[PDB]
Amino acid sequence: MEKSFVITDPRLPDNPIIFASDGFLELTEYSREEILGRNGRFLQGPETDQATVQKIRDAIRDQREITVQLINYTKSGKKFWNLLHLQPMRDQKGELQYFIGVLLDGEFIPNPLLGL
Ligand SMILES: Cc1cc2nc3c(=O)[nH]c(=O)nc-3n(C[C@H](O)[C@H](O)[C@H](O)COP(=O)(O)O)c2cc1C
Ligand SMILES: [Cl-]
Ligand SMILES: [Co+2]
Ligand SMILES: [Mg+2]
Repeated sequence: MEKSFVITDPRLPDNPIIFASDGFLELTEYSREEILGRNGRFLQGPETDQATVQKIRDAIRDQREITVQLINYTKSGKKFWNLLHLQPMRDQKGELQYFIGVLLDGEFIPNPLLGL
């Protein structure tokens, strides 16, 4: 694929990544073998706003779509702003099946306005 995204399986413990796009490998510098089976939180680090992490936790609990902008880190420790779009995916039976997270790299909203 082209875009940077991961798919998780919420029917398995702690919502592991079951698919990572080529774009996600390139953006994050991790190999597919380093990503499969782990939770999306591994990209976080010291500067990640815990208030934003709570917003994500609530959206996944409530199975609601959300977009947030938060600091994430590549494998080599480079900070990037991640505009992260999380969408629940339901099957034809109305049952949660996946989450997809699409990442866009950039400080789209300036930190001084994000922090207000
Ligand atoms: C499909 C999906 C993709 C995610 N991608 C990211 C990501 O790129 N960066 C990130 O910081 N968190 C990401 N997360 C969020 C974490 O996995 C986690 O839900 C969040 O940190 C809140 O839960 P926690 O407080 O248990 O860590 C993703 C979550 C899901 C479901
Ligand atoms: Cl999660
Ligand atoms: Co591109
Ligand atoms: Mg945490």
